[PDB]
Amino acid sequence: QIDFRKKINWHRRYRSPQGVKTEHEILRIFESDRGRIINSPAIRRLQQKTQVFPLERNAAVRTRLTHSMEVQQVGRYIAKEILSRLKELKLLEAYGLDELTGPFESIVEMSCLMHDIGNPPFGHFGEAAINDWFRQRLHPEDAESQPLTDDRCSVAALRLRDGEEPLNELRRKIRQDLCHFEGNAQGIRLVHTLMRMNLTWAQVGGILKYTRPAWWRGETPETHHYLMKKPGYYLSEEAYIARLRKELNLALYSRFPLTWIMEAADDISYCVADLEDAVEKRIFTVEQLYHHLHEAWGSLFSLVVENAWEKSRSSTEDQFFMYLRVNTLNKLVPYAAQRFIDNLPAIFAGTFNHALLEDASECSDLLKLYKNVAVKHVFSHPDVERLELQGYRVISGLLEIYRPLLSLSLSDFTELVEKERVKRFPIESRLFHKLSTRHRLAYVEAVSKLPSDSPEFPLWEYYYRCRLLQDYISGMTDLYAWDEYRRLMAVE
Amino acid sequence: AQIDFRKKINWHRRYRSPQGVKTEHEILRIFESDRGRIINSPAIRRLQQKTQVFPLERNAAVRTRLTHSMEVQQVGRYIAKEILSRLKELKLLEAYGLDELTGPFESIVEMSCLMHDIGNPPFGHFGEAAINDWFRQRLHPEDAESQPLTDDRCSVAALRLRDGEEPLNELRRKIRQDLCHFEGNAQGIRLVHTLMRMNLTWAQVGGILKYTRPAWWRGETPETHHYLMKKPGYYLSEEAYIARLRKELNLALYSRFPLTWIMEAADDISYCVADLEDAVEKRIFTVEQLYHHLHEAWGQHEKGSLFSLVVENAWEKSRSNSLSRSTEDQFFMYLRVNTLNKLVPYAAQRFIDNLPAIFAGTFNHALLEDASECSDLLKLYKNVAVKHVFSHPDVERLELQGYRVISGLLEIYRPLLSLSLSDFTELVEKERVKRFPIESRLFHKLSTRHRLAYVEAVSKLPSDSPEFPLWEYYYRCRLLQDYISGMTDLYAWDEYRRLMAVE
Ligand SMILES: Nc1nc2c(ncn2[C@H]2C[C@H](O)[C@@H](COP(=O)(O)OP(=O)(O)OP(=O)(O)O)O2)c(=O)[nH]1
Ligand SMILES: Nc1nc2c(ncn2[C@H]2C[C@H](O)[C@@H](COP(=O)(O)OP(=O)(O)OP(=O)(O)O)O2)c(=O)[nH]1
Ligand SMILES: [Mn+2]
Ligand SMILES: [Mn+2]
Repeated sequence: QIDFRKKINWHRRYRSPQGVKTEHEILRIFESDRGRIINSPAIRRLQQKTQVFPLERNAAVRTRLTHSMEVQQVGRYIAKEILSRLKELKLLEAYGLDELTGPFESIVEMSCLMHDIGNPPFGHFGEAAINDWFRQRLHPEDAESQPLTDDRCSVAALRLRDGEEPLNELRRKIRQDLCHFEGNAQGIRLVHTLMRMNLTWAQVGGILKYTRPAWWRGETPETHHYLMKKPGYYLSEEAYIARLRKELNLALYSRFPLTWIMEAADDISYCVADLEDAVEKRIFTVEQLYHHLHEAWGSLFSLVVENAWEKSRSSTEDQFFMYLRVNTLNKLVPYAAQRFIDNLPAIFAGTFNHALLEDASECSDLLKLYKNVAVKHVFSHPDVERLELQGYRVISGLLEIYRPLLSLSLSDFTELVEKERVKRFPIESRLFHKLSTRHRLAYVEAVSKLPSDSPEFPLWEYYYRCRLLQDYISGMTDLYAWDEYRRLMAVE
Repeated sequence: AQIDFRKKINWHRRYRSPQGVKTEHEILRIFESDRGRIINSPAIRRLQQKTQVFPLERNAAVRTRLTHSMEVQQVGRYIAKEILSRLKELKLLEAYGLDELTGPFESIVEMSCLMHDIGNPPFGHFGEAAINDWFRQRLHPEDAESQPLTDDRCSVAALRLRDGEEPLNELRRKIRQDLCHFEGNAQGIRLVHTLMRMNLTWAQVGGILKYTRPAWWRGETPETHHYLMKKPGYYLSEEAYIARLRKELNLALYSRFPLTWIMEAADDISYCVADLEDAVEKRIFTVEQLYHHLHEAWGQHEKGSLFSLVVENAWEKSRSNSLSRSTEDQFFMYLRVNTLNKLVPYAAQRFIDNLPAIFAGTFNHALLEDASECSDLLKLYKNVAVKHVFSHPDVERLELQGYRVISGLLEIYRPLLSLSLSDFTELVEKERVKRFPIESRLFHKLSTRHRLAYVEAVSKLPSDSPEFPLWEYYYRCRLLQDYISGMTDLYAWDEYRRLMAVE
């Protein structure tokens, strides 16, 4: 039974609002989420994190913020058309949506603005630098089995004892969690553990795009081969992800129903907007582009792109994209809106193992067209490719810079935590001080909650120590990471 | 004259507008289409690089023009929602025509909130300064205030007051003031229409006219619209466009659009407060240091009062007993919330209270002017900021550099304003002229969109006219003011350095 009053939860993790509440009171609860997200520095920090073009110095190219805001308007159009199209059938009052029309919209808009919020300084190359740097240190490939036997892992406590323990299972989880950083998983850690934004459970579920646990070592399941594409949460949040699996009526590895609207609005706006930037960064011409599209496929091309191409020609360039946007928007937003209503049962359970755009439909054929033109003629450009190469070194150098903090022993590091300045560790003292306090309080809070006596305690302290470091790096700008790297290499 | 919002919340455009009936769902769609143009406009992306109080702030954690205009967007929402909700309960809504125009009411504010500042020049009020100063040295409007005569300090020729009329010295008199009175807002109106051409819905385009004074106004203002005409809100280049806009919305001369008063409020409130949040981030002072500046800035506080409900309230809430970024990040969203819960409705009421003078558009006040213990709160920041935030020496210095950057940039392109009409016109037609190598290449730099507006507007002239030379020059300096003003802090900075051969 599709009852959206049972999913759109307006309760919080802390200081929750309780009991009853008007249709207007439940609104103001979600209007408080808007003010919490818009005024957040983590959303401001996006005008300096990069989307497609690293460090692009002309504002006319989209950043993560201007992109996320355009996703926000596409999700509004999709949500408003699902409410209108589902109102053509009046199934709203049958689905519990008769009094949750605003929260339906608002959660999408807000969780559209908050994807990507946890992405590291250099896009898929921050992710790369981090996982690669941690694999070389704590090889998760070796802990896969049992034993045993020549364990190539530089951490002592995390090497598998030959030596069997069920505490060797903790070892296995940690080694794979830390080597599988993901913007989506780090986004959940960001809003809860690090920012403590409070927020409604619904809004916090609207940013959970993936359901695979980072520590997942086994490359399974079929039923959920798509929703478990990338990790969506870390070992450090297994508990929080459980409290939400309850609060939103989600099954294990099941997604929130409104996440599918954002994912559609995300894919829809980056495909076209990246080609708009490419022409602005003068990688090619409006004409040059058109032929790339034609050589890439009466059909849909004529309905959408050909349509805008002839309309553009007697700014022919302004002109070109204003329509291409509209034509794509007029044909793909309704396809998504209906495809949502069509598969609503599996989407409400959050088990639907496909994306809102069907590789079958000619409508999805249009999206893969836009993405393949960009992959061949934009993401392959050499100025993009080296800024990609530079960022991988910046982040990998930052990690090696701070490696001496991961080298200390539990006693020596804990000493450094309490004694802010330790005499015999001047270098580690000053390195520790560079770590943002927010990131430091999260390590303290989580380690305080541990059993001091436990034989697993040393293993958890190191996990949260490595997670504290990953929190620092990832919570950085493209630009702040580059400056810090140069400052600390004594070249600036 | 009855408060009827069917006569204001229009659904028409100036170009390729739809006509006929239109369902309530059709009217929402028509304003949601505007939304897609404003958000997807490059003119708004250009804000993540424009200055907000802090020039070229190198950490995203400080606000730009986009992030500030974004937070203002949310303050106008929280006010329309409290203005209309209070109106549906009493009486009414349907008696004002808002029963079917509820979504458009919100969307108009929300969108025209993102679009203030859209016309602001690269270096804030110092772009405004650098531009008016550089043009005053050329076209002294001080001399053409009266008649004659007698030694016109005007550096142009076809613009000196002659003489010996010519009752066309009034056109001269008008232009000599318009170009010396560029304004972030008046340039915003030119921007959405003449230059960017989004064709926005007359209602939406009325929500951005924060002022009603024409730039060419050479008078000492009136007494009724003695507020709404503090600064210019439009240029002579749009005198006609504002006529048709004043009609479609049934506005009398110098009367504001009813939703603009909401916008000033969303603006007034988001900056003053957010600026102090940044100052603390920039370590100018501490959240503690800040406080002292507030109660030492307050007056007649005595005992229980407003300061206590809002800032005192947040002061004790901050010093432990909750945190999650440790007292400061805490102090700020309480101070934000407290200021918001106790001010958004107050403003909301002021709207409903004077809604006739506010809807007929004549109310010579803003929804936060009166000596109410609530305006007293705004001035507190506002005055705390002007003394200990905007006066910092690193802020004052980058303001000085920006004045030089924009001022040199105008002097670099000064050669195009010196050519004669026939000389300039030739360079326009044949994009490349042989005896003007320097002037040709300077011309190619002037981004097209700005150029098309010069051709478009001049083509529409009477070439035979004795006015034609003077209109050619107005539209020429506007083409230059358009190029400069439509620049980022950083692009204007790089251009000055690229063209001074220092980088
Ligand atoms: N320069 C460059 N840009 C890329 C590359 N791949 C993607 N982009 C741009 C285009 C899009 O804005 C975005 C594409 O990747 P996303 O990870 O944002 O898409 P997707 O939704 O599949 O990932 P997600 O599920 O969010 O983790 O970045 C690349 O390899 N190089
Ligand atoms: N750095 C610096 N910032 C200033 C100064 N005066 C104002 N600001 C900043 C602080 C506020 O963000 C904002 C105040 O002016 P606005 O341009 O936003 O003014 P106003 O509310 O009069 O509306 P308007 O812009 O006239 O439409 O600009 C100054 O002297 N220095
Ligand atoms: Mn995205
Ligand atoms: Mn403002």
